Amino acid sequence: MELIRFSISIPSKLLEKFDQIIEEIGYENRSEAIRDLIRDFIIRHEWEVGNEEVAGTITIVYNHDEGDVVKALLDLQHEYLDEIISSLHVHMDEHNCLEVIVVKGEAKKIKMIADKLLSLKGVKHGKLVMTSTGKELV
Amino acid sequence: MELIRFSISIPSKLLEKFDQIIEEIGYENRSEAIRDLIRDFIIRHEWEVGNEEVAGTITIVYNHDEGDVVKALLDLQHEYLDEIISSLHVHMDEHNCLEVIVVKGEAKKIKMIADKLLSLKGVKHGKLVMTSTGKE
Amino acid sequence: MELIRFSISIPSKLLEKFDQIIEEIGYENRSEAIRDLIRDFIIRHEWEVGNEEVAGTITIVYNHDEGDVVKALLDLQHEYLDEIISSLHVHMDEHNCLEVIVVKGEAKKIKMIADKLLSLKGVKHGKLVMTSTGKE
Amino acid sequence: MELIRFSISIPSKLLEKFDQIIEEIGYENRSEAIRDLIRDFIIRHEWEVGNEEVAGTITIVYNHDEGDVVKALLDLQHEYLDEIISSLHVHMDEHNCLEVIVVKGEAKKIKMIADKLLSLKGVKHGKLVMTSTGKELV
Ligand SMILES: [Cl-]
Ligand SMILES: [Cl-]
Ligand code: NI
Ligand code: NI
Ligand code: NI
Ligand code: NI
Ligand code: NI
Ligand code: NI
Ligand code: NI
Ligand code: NI
Repeated sequence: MELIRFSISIPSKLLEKFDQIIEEIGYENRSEAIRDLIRDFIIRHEWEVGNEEVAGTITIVYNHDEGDVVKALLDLQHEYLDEIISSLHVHMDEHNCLEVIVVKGEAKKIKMIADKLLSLKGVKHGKLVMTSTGKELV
Repeated sequence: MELIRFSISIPSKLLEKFDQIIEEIGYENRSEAIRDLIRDFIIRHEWEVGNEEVAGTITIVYNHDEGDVVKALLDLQHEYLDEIISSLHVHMDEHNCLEVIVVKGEAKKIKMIADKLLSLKGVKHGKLVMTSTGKE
Repeated sequence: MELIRFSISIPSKLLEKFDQIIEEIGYENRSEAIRDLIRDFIIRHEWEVGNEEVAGTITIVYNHDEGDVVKALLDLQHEYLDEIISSLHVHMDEHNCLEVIVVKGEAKKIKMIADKLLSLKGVKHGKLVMTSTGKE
Repeated sequence: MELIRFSISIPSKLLEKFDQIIEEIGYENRSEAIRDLIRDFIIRHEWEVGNEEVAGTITIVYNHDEGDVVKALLDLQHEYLDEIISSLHVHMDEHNCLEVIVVKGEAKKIKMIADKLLSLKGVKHGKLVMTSTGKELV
């Protein structure tokens, strides 16, 4: 383990706004929030360049009674058995379901999976969260 | 004063990767990059959400052997039994875990809960996704 | 009359495996084996559970492309929004899915919900696990 | 596809009790219930003999604040990354958690995983459900 200490210069008003927000959010200090910003930045780069394994989640909301969205979702998901780990489903109301799919594999592959799922007519709301397996982060 | 200079300590491995990336992009120094990361952060955390009823997910990744993140995560979640429906956990490797927490409630409170979870010491990365179970 | 004779139709693949197994065990005929399966079934479905508050899981496996099991499962679950907390789904292969439904409520109603789910046409196999969140 | 029709003789009172129960449970008919009994019987055999892949779930309940059960559970689970697919956790009350772990792999391996998890002091209630991947059933 090795910690490297270095200095940086940030516009004073920008920094003031930052400190105000991170406190409200719940961060204990500025260094923790900035390290998080850097981890986030590195993860985004991981999804842009390379073939390294990444992980993500795809959250969707739909009316299971409308059209063939239910059958369409299953067929798409079963087409990617290697990338999709599992999914959590919550019955919102009589007709609406919330589903979150956990995926792990190559970035391009996962982005295509999200494109297919989210572009479904029956999917009303949806979002892909790009994160990490944590292996390459500390 | 226009600029405020201060120090920060970061594990070398993490700083190495950060330096490589910003060099490629064409950044002249670390302060420029971090300045941009901070501005984007503020912008994303300033958008208003309202207070309607929403359903969402909070995705997080962490090393379960780091500090007391595991205990902190559980205690924090058990305080909001009403908003937290369930959580899905995937063991990534010997140390890393990915967790997805499904929530439902007033947008204000949900945002607040997500903020606390994501800012917990030990959480490496995470994102909140809030949606209105209504029409597209 | 002591014995009642009747017929049943079964996919050949399934019957082949069943025959192999009962032959090994030393069963003299299919009626002996099925008789035992029926008796055990009755015994397991006669134990009383009460009506206290319980939390449980219903594990099921099915071919999502078979009949209307997928629609039936969803409709049935959406009728009990109060007892069903969430469900975890794992895609086993091109056709088979494993699902685990977490439930909470009065033992009587939970048992009834589990019975309906497990007896739905299309469900290949499944089990209910009911527990009292209390002390061991 | 080939359906084989055959006859069987069951003690009359046993059959009467069976028909009564399956109706109450929700089965449409006696043939469906019996085919389910046969599938269940074949799955049990799959967990006894062979090395064929099986699937199961381990449901447990514990007080996350008591002793080191939380840390113990994670360490055990992370020791079997290949067999454990994912887990669903529900916060029962201020202190009690319900967790269900989905596993897939070899029977002996999974039974040992359940032995370790269920034998934990902090685990108050628990049960392994032995089922199938569905691949070998119809
Ligand atoms: Cl300062
Ligand atoms: Cl008859
Ligand atoms: Ni299909
Ligand atoms: Ni639903
Ligand atoms: Ni606690
Ligand atoms: Ni884990
Ligand atoms: Ni419906
Ligand atoms: Ni599936
Ligand atoms: Ni550990
Ligand atoms: Ni809990």
